[PDB]
Amino acid sequence: MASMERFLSVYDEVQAFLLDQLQSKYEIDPNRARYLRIMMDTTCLGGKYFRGMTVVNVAEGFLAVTQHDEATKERILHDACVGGWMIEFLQAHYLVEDDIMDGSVMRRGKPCWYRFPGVTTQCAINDGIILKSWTQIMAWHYFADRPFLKDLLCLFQKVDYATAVGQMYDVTSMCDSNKLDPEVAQPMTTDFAEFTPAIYKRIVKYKTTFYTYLLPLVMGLLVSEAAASVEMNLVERVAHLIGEYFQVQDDVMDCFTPPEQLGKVGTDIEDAKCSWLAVTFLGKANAAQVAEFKANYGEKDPAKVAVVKRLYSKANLQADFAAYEAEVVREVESLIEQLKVKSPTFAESVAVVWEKTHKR
Amino acid sequence: MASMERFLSVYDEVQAFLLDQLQSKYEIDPNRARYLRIMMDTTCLGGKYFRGMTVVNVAEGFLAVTQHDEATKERILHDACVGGWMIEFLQAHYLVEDDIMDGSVMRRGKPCWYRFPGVTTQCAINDGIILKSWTQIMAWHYFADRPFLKDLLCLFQKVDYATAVGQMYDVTSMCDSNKLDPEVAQPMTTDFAEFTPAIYKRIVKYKTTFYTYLLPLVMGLLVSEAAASVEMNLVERVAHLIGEYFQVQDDVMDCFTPPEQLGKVGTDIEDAKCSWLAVTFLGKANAAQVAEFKANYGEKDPAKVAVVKRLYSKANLQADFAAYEAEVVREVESLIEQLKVKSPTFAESVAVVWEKTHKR
Ligand SMILES: CC(=O)Nc1ccccc1C(=O)NN
Ligand SMILES: CC(=O)Nc1ccccc1C(=O)NN
Ligand SMILES: [Zn+2]
Ligand SMILES: [Zn+2]
Ligand SMILES: [Zn+2]
Ligand SMILES: [Zn+2]
Repeated sequence: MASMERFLSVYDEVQAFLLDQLQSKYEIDPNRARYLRIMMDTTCLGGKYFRGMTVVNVAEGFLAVTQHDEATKERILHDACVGGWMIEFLQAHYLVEDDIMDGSVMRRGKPCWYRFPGVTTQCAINDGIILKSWTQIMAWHYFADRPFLKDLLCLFQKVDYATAVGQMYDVTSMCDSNKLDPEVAQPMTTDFAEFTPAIYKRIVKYKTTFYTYLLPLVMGLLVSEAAASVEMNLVERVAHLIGEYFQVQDDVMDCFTPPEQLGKVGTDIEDAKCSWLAVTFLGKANAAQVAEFKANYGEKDPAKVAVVKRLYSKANLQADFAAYEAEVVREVESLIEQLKVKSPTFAESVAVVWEKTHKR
Repeated sequence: MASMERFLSVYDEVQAFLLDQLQSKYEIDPNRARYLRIMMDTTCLGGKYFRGMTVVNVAEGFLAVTQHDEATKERILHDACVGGWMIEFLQAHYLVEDDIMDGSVMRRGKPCWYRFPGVTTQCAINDGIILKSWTQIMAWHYFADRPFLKDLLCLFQKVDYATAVGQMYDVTSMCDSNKLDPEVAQPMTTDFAEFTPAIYKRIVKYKTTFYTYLLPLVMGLLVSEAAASVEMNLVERVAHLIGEYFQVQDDVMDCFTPPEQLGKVGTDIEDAKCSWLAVTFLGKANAAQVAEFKANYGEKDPAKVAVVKRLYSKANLQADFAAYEAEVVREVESLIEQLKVKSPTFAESVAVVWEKTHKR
């Protein structure tokens, strides 16, 4: 069986399980099941499945070097697929809620879920809640007797919580820290003093890297009973590194990738986000460039947004991006080597994860 | 130590733990810790703690009839307090998200969290996410080596998921089921055919009873290692019963309790909710009363809202409420008796829970 065919098959299995359970146990009616089925499909399907398929790829790597009965290979692959779907549904939860929080319009060339006419914000907030709740149902059902259940649920919780804290760091990145106050409406920074590489790194570490890279790699190790083939501090190090690079690419595309190709209209400039471009720009700008940036950033006026894109465009940020890229290539290749001391297999999966990231 | 003093003390402990953890492990800064501290206080504190204190009361009941070392009594009481706070934070999550979903204004005489000037919807959605995430952190930290950890986390998940499904039943209660469709903007019912006692019961079972009554009673049993002193089917039966009664009281107050005493302006009529009053009214109305209700319900116009309150007011719904009340008294007293076959203690705690409900 090709990996993706298996993974998609398991989607249909898990869907059927969750919807059947809602009928036998939760008194649901056919029509509300249908709404939830459509919600699931709409929010979970249509991506590349990178996160979920990484769990499967990591487990296939170990299968090739470990002795097992055929039924045990099938159980491991089925558990890798379940776990990969947990991650995909977790991502779905955050995309639905983020889209609502950020007033987003489109995602992937289609309207955000909350914007569907028969959804609305009132239902979509709860739909997003349900998406994450289904991750737990999956785990307690498919993994009920498994040795790794405890470790997987603990890992998933820590990853979820890091991700929520990263959303907080992200949405507050354009405020001055010393002015955060629930009682007082929050003004945009005027000094941009908190637009630094270290602050940027913290936002991205927490908002994306844990769920996108750490969790799929560690989940693959757990369903394989292979956590002893790695040094976990190295797996954390390489996940945070590759994950940062991924987000830098995403920041640059928000600004410069045509909307029809990006799948949405990028608004990081108007939203005053602490993006890689803003930080890198401030890190090399002269005084008049910093002042022009300040007069124009975080405004909806398209003329000001164009002034920002022009400043970025003339500041030779491609050079800074290639220098960054070169350094990440260098460091990820060193970590991959440190990962061979214990597992060629796992180091190769990390290599594949890097290749898929680097060359998109 | 009085129970409430202990419970409040443990709040301060748990708060300190979560905020310290955010500093040592999650790279938080003092200012964002302070925002989260204020958020926690604002959303978790200020109620009666009924839910959390039930866990403590149930565990105190068992302590009085079970032999233990004093350190073991202290550990049980501390675990009951932690678990009670998990429930209180879970309720906080749902109140924050519900308030956003329903466009609520006030809760308990203060603005809803999302309406604070330095919060907004963008941050409050995520704050609510964090509230529930903190329930998990509590459990994995305080209960890490406890025998009941697995059973508690499984119970809490099922309760959370039931509650989300109940929010779905609630927010869609005024739509015709056969017209639910994410693609099509949802019209209000015109026939009210789905405003039935059985449909009402399903909404309330799921939206309130599991977290308000089932979970505190079962959590008390689990931290006490006492689940064998009960027949779980009876504990489910009595929790769903008392919980329904609680929600009927809440529905009647939304309509008839003065705003300054209710702590908010009740809008169930304007929101077209499937309330006890609407259902009970339709269950006795003549044809002209049903038609007047239909012409007036689910509208913001205060004159129409007054027409609805007038219809309810002339339909002798107090009689139906006393008849309901009498039947619930009767049935809960029968269940309490069935609960003595195994535990006087637990049956008394259920009695107290009922007294606190019935006489508010
Ligand atoms: C078209 C494109 O992909 N990028 C740019 C265009 C204009 C200015 C800067 C960049 C850039 O990448 N900066 N790092
Ligand atoms: C003042 C009050 O608490 N209740 C009513 C007032 C007017 C009409 C009906 C009721 C009622 O309770 N119905 N069950
Ligand atoms: Zn966002
Ligand atoms: Zn982006
Ligand atoms: Zn609501
Ligand atoms: Zn109410």
